[PDB]
Amino acid sequence: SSFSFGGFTFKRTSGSSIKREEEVLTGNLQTLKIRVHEGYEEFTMVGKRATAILRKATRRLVQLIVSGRDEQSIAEAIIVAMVFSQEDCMIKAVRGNFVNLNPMHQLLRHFQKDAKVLFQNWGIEHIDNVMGMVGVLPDMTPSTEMSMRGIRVSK
Ligand SMILES: COP(=O)(OC)c1cnc(N[C@H]2[C@H]3CC[C@H](CC3)[C@@H]2C(=O)O)nc1-c1c[nH]c2ncc(F)cc12
Repeated sequence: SSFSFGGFTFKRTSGSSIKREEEVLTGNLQTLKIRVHEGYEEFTMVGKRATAILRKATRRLVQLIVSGRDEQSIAEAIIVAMVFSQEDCMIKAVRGNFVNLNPMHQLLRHFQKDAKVLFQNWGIEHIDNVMGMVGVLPDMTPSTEMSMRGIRVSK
């Protein structure tokens, strides 16, 4: 019922997903055969320096409420969460850029080396402050009115 990904312990708290094979095309026109998970699911991500709740749908991050102890702790959490989403956005953030050995792990290893194109192409939004949380910009700078799409930073 538990698994591990990118140094974070994932534990599904709700929802279901079925598997289906899909051929995607990274930003560098490289073909990858990923197993796409269909359905809405919620997860706990537990790490040594960061924790998060992650709601996702089929190839879409619905929301990520993350807390951490520093900027790189939140950055690692967000990187893992966005690679886990399986979003076409993230697949296309492979820019430049071939990846050498799981496709999902290839993407994580790639985006762990640097998430600039990743963050920079994810998308930003206005926060309504209805959760009393803080937003995070593509550069990991805090903000009180804007945040990367679906990402919220708690304490
Ligand atoms: C019962 O299996 P699960 O469906 O539910 C817990 C489930 C299991 N293992 C895993 N393990 C995976 C994850 C991610 C990549 C590897 C590293 C950890 C590993 C693998 O794919 O082989 N993932 C899920 C899973 C549920 N939803 C998902 N959405 C997207 C997604 F990339 C995965 C998943």
